[PDB]
Amino acid sequence: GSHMWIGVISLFPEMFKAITEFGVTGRAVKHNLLKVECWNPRDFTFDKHKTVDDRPYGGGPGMLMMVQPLRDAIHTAKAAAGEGAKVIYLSPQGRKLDQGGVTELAQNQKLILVCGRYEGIDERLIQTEIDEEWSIGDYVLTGGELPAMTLIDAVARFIPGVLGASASFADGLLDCPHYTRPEVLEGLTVPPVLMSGHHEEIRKWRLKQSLQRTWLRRPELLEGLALTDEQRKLLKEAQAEHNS
Amino acid sequence: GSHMWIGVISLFPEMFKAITEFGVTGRAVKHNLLKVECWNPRDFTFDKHKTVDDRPYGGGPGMLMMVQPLRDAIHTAKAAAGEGAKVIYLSPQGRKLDQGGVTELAQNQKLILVCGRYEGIDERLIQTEIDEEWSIGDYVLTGGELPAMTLIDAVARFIPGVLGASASFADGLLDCPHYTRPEVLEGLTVPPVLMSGHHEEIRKWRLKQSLQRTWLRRPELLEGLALTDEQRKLLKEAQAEHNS
Ligand SMILES: Cc1cccc(C(=O)NCCC2(CNc3ccc(C(N)=O)cn3)CCCCC2)c1
Ligand SMILES: Cc1cccc(C(=O)NCCC2(CNc3ccc(C(N)=O)cn3)CCCCC2)c1
Repeated sequence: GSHMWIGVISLFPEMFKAITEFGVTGRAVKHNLLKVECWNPRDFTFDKHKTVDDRPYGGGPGMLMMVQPLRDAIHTAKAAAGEGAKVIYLSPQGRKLDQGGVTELAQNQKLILVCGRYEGIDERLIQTEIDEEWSIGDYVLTGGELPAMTLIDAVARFIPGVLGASASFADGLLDCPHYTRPEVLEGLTVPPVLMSGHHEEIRKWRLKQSLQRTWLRRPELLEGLALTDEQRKLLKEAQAEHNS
Repeated sequence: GSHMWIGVISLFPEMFKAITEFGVTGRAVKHNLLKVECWNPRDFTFDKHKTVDDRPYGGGPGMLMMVQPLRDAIHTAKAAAGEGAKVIYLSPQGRKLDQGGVTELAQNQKLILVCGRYEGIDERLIQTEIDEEWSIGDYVLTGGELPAMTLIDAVARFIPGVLGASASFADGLLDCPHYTRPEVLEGLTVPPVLMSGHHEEIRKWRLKQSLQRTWLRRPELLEGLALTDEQRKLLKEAQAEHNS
């Protein structure tokens, strides 16, 4: 159905095996629901030593991605993608990814993800080749590959058939606690409601737990929500119990 | 020197090749600055079909990590780590990772990272086995492996010898623009200051650019900082120019 194609520009394409060969995403690739295609700037070099880095104007330590091999790799990916491919640059300077952002990105049938190494890429390439800049969080990594892989995994969950944070009606809340066998573990028992077989009591317990957990751990997330009448009631109950 | 050991619990240990075999982190592993050791709950199963999932109490769709194989894997990792290993569970319900959090985690000589699959792990395991809960961002992935890999990469940058977001004195600000060859690219020129050879003008330009970029893209980050006199001045200059 709404299958997705993701082009990747990376000096380390074999890193992407972590998502293309394993788990739910691996199955998505095998079943042709998701296609990940990689281009390596090293393949676009022409000097004997296949140089992919270059010195920064203005000095300072560190190197940057060499423009020519990276530019040529991007152009080749764009040509293969055809029309409509959104080109994304992953860096801490980008729009912070959240679940709403994931759902926006998942609307695209084609994406090209540019993964930098070293200290960065030329600002003029960002101006001329990149459509959107995204960050997976406020921290610094050794390359854009893990961020790209994270984005791919997050959007892959929205492709029909692949499956069986933020935005019942619990979208926007933290997940509730989960329990499986055994009934008693290190003296700790499963909440009896979960054994009751009472589907409505269980639903309300889970929703109440999610509201309580969000209130205690991430109260700022609650402010972004328009709680339903039921959610307002269950949250009040949790707060009263917490205060008791 | 201050080398780091990271134990990992994962159903897909081969995913970790993405960080142990490539780039800066790959070199860190080869040079014994970083050691990543994996235990797979599947190896701790005893039934013919090596079952690693189990049904949730209370019903609902989805499965959870089976308790016994996961618990046994964790205990084995803890025994190997010896004393002082901090056990971390990666999920959206955890403390949000940022660069300050990375620096806190990097203080640990040993970490054990628990990577879940399916819909989660038993809440009582979180109570009894986990020291800290961390999230790499407000989005949902298919497993805890990419978050674990992200954390490892982020902390690896702090191990001496491995190298040559948030918290001069530019810590806390977004990165400045970078330029490399050629001097003119698609009609776009490198800022002349970067060619001036004037080290102090270049330093101030970069700092001003970082202040401007942080103000325009992430103004909330500026509020968390106590700007130096120089930073206050350069920010004012950037704001005046933006308003002109
Ligand atoms: C605030 C600050 C201060 C100092 C340097 C930087 C900086 O941007 N350094 C360059 C890092 C680099 C790759 N590493 C990444 C990529 C993406 C993400 C993410 N959070 O999505 C994290 N780290 C280099 C290759 C191009 C992309 C960026 C940022
Ligand atoms: C808000 C919300 C709503 C609904 C479900 C969940 C949920 O937690 N679902 C389970 C996901 C799972 C793995 N996926 C991950 C792991 C870590 C991260 C991260 N951001 O660090 C992201 N995704 C399952 C295995 C155990 C760990 C958690 C969360």
